[PDB]
Amino acid sequence: SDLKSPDGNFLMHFSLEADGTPVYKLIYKGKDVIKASKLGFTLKNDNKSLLNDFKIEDTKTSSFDENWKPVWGEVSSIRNNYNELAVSLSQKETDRKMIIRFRLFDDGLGFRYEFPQQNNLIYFTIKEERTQFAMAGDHTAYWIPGDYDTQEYNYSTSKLSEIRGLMEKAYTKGNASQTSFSPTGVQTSLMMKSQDGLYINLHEAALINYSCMHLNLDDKNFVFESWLTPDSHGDKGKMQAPCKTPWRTVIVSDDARNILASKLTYNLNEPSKIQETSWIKPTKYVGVWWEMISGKSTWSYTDEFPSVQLGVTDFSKAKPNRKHGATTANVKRYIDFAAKNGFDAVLVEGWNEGWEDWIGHEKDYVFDFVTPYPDFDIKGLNEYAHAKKVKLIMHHETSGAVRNYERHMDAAYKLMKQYGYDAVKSGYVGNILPLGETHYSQWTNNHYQYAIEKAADYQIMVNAHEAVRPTGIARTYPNLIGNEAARGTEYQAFGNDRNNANHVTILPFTRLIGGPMDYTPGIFEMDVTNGSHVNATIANQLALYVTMYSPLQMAADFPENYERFADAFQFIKDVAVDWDDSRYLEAEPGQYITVARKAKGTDNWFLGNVNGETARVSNIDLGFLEKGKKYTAVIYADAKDANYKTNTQAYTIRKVVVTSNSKLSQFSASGGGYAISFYPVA
Amino acid sequence: SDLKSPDGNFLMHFSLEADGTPVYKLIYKGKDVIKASKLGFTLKNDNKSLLNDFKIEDTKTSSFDENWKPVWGEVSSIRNNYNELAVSLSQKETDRKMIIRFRLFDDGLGFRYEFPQQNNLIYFTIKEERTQFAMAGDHTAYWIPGDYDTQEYNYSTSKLSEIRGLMEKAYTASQTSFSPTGVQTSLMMKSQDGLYINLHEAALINYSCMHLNLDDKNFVFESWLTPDSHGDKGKMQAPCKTPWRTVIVSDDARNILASKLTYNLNEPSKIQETSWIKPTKYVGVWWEMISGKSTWSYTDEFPSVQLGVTDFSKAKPNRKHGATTANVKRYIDFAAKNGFDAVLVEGWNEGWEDWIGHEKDYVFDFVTPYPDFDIKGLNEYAHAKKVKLIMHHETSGAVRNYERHMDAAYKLMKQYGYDAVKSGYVGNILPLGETHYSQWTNNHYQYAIEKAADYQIMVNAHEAVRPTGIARTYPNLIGNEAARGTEYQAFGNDRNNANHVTILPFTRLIGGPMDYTPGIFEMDVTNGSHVNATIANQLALYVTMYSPLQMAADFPENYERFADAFQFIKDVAVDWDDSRYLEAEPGQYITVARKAKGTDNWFLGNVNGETARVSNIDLGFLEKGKKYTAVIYADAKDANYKTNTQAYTIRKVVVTSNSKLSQFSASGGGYAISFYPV
Ligand SMILES: OC[C@H]1O[C@H](O)[C@H](O)[C@@H](O)[C@@H]1O
Ligand SMILES: OC[C@H]1O[C@H](O)[C@H](O)[C@@H](O)[C@@H]1O
Ligand SMILES: [Ca+2]
Ligand SMILES: [Ca+2]
Repeated sequence: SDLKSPDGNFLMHFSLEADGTPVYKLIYKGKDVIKASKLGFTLKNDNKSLLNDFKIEDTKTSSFDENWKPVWGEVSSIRNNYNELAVSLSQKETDRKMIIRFRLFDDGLGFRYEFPQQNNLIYFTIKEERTQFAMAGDHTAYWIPGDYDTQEYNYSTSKLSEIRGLMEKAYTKGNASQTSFSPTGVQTSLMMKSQDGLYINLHEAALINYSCMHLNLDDKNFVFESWLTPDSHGDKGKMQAPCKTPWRTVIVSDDARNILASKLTYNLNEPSKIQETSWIKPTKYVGVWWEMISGKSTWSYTDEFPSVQLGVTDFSKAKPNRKHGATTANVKRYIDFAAKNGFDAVLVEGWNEGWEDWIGHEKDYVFDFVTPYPDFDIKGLNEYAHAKKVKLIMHHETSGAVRNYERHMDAAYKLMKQYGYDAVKSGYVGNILPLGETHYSQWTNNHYQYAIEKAADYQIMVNAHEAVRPTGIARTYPNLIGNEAARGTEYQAFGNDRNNANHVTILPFTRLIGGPMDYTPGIFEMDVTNGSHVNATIANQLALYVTMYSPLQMAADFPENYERFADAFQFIKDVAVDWDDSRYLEAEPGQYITVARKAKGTDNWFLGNVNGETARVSNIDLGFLEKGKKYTAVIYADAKDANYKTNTQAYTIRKVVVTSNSKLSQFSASGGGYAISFYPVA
Repeated sequence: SDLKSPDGNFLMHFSLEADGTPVYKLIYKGKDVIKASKLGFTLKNDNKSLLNDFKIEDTKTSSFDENWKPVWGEVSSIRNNYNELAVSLSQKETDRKMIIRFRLFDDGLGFRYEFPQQNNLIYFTIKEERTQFAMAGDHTAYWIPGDYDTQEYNYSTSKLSEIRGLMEKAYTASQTSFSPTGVQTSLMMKSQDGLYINLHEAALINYSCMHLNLDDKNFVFESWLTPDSHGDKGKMQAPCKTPWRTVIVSDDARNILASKLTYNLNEPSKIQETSWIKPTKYVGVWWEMISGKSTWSYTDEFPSVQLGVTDFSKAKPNRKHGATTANVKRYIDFAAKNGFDAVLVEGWNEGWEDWIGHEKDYVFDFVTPYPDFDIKGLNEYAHAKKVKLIMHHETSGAVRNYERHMDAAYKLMKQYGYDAVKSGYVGNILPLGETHYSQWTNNHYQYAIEKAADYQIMVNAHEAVRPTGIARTYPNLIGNEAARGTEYQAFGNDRNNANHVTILPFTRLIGGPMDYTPGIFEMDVTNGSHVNATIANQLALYVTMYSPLQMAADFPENYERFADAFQFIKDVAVDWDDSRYLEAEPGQYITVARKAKGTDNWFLGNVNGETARVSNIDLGFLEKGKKYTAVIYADAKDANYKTNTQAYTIRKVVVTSNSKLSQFSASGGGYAISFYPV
């Protein structure tokens, strides 16, 4: 009945109500974090469902404590240490079996349901999951609207009781694809902060063969309930026993830093299924990208036609619109910039026929993922890159046409291998075809998984924009080196409200739980070609290489902008992308994050701070340094009058020798931050 | 504005109503066959649509007369001869362009719509096509219920005015009807004054399958296309065009069956080298399962199976399994002994335990044999006897699952020397809400055929959309079922009406051959169902149900028992330099003689409906001044599809082009004749 974390700080009580409803409760340092919360499912075409009338048939406890080494990560080694309670239930009248498995870590709780092979539950359909998380009160939440098709929203900070009233404002419209569901519906990872100072995160782990979980708030009693994503037919999981749900996670601490530090989500995913992983490479890149995003260049080659039909349109005879970004000459310039500056790769978007019709047409045969435009020399460019020790990153926008991508996928991945591409950035902009499907159903989640597994067979890394938000599956498939799956830097170029200045102080407490984000930091020119204003300072942009953890790190700006601020650019050149250790020094969701990281295979550290709406002086504890050593520190900081709105390019650079006993104090501006390199003195 | 067939028997008048609605009319030998009929479309999210307010902006006429050689067919050479009127319309207010292209042949009319590249119509969605066929009167029709998911119905013969009343009875895994007066195409009719009229379509590509909805007050049919999973009836992008709509008409029913208009309206072959495409006579491990004797499944030990998890090597064999090495070898031996090309095997691969009723995604992998099926040995044994196996790919409606496995499956075929596959789509197309005949699913069938062609594989697709002549363009599509086949003779209920095979050639076969699986000699099968035919009927089907792919569906035992009758099945060819329909009346009888390709040999079959009848035929198709040995395989005088199915006679006689034959055919009976030069 009762389960504890290994350190004893968590207690989880499992019971049955009089009517056989399974309920759990969670206590942290003697305080309620999850009050009495019901568990189970409403099934389609089933009067009784799996909501009640259970009896406990068996319970089993055990303990686990091992370490494992990630391929890439924030630390060289991760501890997986929990106590487990497995409750075997049996329903009266139907005699159907459901197991509820709980794991309690020093970071909090994971639980899932399991259906063993049995006689009276075989094929079934989940109409709604009925998993609750009853809150102790009217917490502050850091939240985005519940949506079946996009996560690309600015966060709101409010009380639970205020979500309803804010929902209309927070639910910004005119995304390529978006579908809300409730006036009090929110996505996960959801971050909260109680009245009395607990940090509480609700999420899930190992989202496989199952629909993405959102949460619906009952704002009278402060109870969240699992709200899964409907497929094209309205169903919320076509199941076959033996089978099991993803884990539901409640990560909790009285120290916000421990939320960020937690590996609980990854610990609840299966160990790596990739045996030899040396082909998987953390990457720093530039690309022909922001040019199109910020309105200077096009993905398209020609404007001559009302629409294009691949295999019918003859691109070699079309009039070039002369705006195309992905020309041989332009791609060479980025390759030269990358090779000069120690970057691993160059993304190119708009390389392939079809871009004329990429957005908003609900077009099936939109791309073939193989045919270059006439002005992009695929063979020449990949030879030139390889001779300078650089690779191109393949881009496979699907524009929502999932079958079309599946049918081209093997030829596309083979083209990659033929030219020495080893990573692909995929996308899913637009409604999923055929219309009525959603981005995060069981069905579409299966496609993202299938793309990842097939890529693994080719030794290809995947970075998937507009896919379902991650849930720790990179442990199992470390070739998943990124997703977007949240509001990235691209929105800083899309006008409207761009990104809130404190955006990057929330993403780590929400979106980053489950896996890294391809955020595309490093903007130095904030007033871009199409008039949009990037809401950040240069030093904020440098800090992101540490504060937005990822094995895949873009420097998104143009070569000429980096040339203009070459001194600041040094930090982007110096910073690592993979780490033997990470130490969160300060963190408060929506306000600030400060973190230092030790570059893998070295004694070097890199630190960043990102700061929200309120300018703030931080006092930096340098005790993470090694004792007895002196380090050359270079501090890239906001000038005292820097500001994300009106003074974005004002920064200072200074060098100072420090030890583990040195204290540092630094002003960060509004939407600002700072970055620091530390190299031992020789 | 006016168009005529090359022979002058057809006149087609195109006009616009006062309000700009485009209308057509068709006249055959001075008699109205299509009265004034509207054309155009209702578009989704479009107030004006494409119904009216057109003006004729241009017209263009031309003529075409060429011959082409089919890879396989009823004749060695086919004439494509038509006059064309292309009417270029322009809508007021919108300025949108729509071309209506008409081709008028001696056999009747084809027309389609085309949208040229234009600035004010690019991406659009068809909510309903509004193509009409206004009838001259209350014709007799030979029809099946309109359905988005199956065509596996018995035909009904009735007046147009009686369809409504009969529809409850005619609508008796996956089926969805749509109207009390909805019917499928090809739809066959006969007017009270004796005209035979067929409505159908050709070149169903990148478009939704057309049904017809009858207004039974004014006798007007109107295109009713198949909705996709989102309810839509065509996601279109200009430049684009519809399939052709066809009105095949003659005062002689035999000309309907002879017509090649359907194929003539499809693009010429896109397969350059075609010698790998081989008309095929086959047997198979098949009827055993369909007639309740054997299973597709290997084990009954488990409530359900999960491929890659269930260990079939350790499961208890149910021993009912049809597709064992030993059983397959029996059929291989039988085929090689009897000069058959191939053996179909169903149930060879893991997953059959859950094939039906579960709406299961990962249902098959199309590659993993059961433990009792030695794939390598069996294909070597077959090839050593100069026989091939035919691959079976039931998808159970899980289309994405088939698409994902399709390259590896086609490679496995190539690896073991399979060159033909029988595919299936039993059950609801996944995800639920999709239909079998939507634009979306039709795309998949086409994709499977074009991909097969890249691998030099032939396709025979059960439960696919019914054909529309696409085999001219992709002649590796050597069959579909896509209608009620012989399997229904084993499923109890009403089985197949005795006159079924006298209607299919006037309906289903327009557009492409059917894998009907004839040749049943034992009509009272293991599960108690009664096949409604005589033996001589079954022999005639090798000629009267035209197909490059011909099964002898019964068990080897049963053929051995009636070895004398079996000789016809062994002798008959499967590809033809000429065909002559000698007698034909829909729902009553069909008699046809075909000249085996490359030879001076002929084969004739008659099939006969509910009413016993004496057939009286002239053998003047034979070459003049030569003598032939004829063997006539016929019903005994007391044969009967219900109570005396195995009573047949065999008689030999020398004939010439001046010989006449008179031959009794029983109820649900028929006769078959071989003709070899002296
Ligand atoms: O593929 C075109 C674009 O699609 C999406 O908004 C991606 O997030 C973006 O990074 C990419 O450039
Ligand atoms: O694949 C299983 C069965 O499916 C369908 O009913 C077919 O038409 C039949 O020939 C086949 O045996
Ligand atoms: Ca995006
Ligand atoms: Ca069938």
